[PDB]
Amino acid sequence: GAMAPSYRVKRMDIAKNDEECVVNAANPRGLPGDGVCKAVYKKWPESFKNSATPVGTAKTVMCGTYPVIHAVGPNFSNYTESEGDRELAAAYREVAKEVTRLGVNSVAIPLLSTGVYSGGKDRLTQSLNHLFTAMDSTDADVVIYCRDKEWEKKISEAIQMRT
Ligand SMILES: [Cl-]
Ligand SMILES: [Cl-]
Ligand SMILES: [Cl-]
Repeated sequence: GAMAPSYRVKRMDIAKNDEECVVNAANPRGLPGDGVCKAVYKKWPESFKNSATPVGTAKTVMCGTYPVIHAVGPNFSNYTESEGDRELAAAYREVAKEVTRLGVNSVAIPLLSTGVYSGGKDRLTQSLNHLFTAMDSTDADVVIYCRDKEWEKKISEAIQMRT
């Protein structure tokens, strides 16, 4: 565990993270995909061997000894708000189980379902609160990766608000 488990946010490519493992915003079929998923495919392509997994689940594949936790959030184009919310919460609970099982002291994580799976809605708060619900009981240092300066400010504010 981390000596004083923390949350942090950084505005940069999660493929350049300084953590002991990464969470991919995966698609269910293990395809190279778009956005975060494509950056993860480019950096850790070996981790896409048998990475396909259902919506609401996480499957870890090693790249060398570096764990890639493929977490499949719902595409809010396809899911109802209600069902999508349930699956988005579930994907984060499976991420917490994987981070715990791996024994890492740190994890790089994107906000699931906030990009091409957002259904064109702003899901910063929805996605971040499900991240917190899942990860608060873990003792890993969590570093959230985002690309927008205003999302960085909002994520940083939400972290600092809880102390
Ligand atoms: Cl960058
Ligand atoms: Cl997404
Ligand atoms: Cl972002």
